[PDB]
Amino acid sequence: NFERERLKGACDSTATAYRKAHHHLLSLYAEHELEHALNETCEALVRAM
Amino acid sequence: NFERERLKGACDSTATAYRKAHHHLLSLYAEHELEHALNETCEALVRAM
Repeated sequence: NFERERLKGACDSTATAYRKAHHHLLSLYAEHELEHALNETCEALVRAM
Repeated sequence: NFERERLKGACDSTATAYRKAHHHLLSLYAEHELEHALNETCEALVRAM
């Protein structure tokens, strides 16, 4: 049981780290995509407005 | 001069009528264009946001 406790602790730690890294990468991709979609296309909307 | 007076009155009248009609046409066109340009295109921005 003592050996299992620290292993479960490390498991939770690495799970949290993986979650954080995943969220960070997804955020980077979403930001780049929104910027590139707002700067390049959707221009007739500007002249219409 | 009395004949010129009513002429200038009718001149201002037809001028303001033409101006109103032009503004109305331009407004209708701009509204239709904005609606048709927002409803159809600019959809990738929605998924980006």
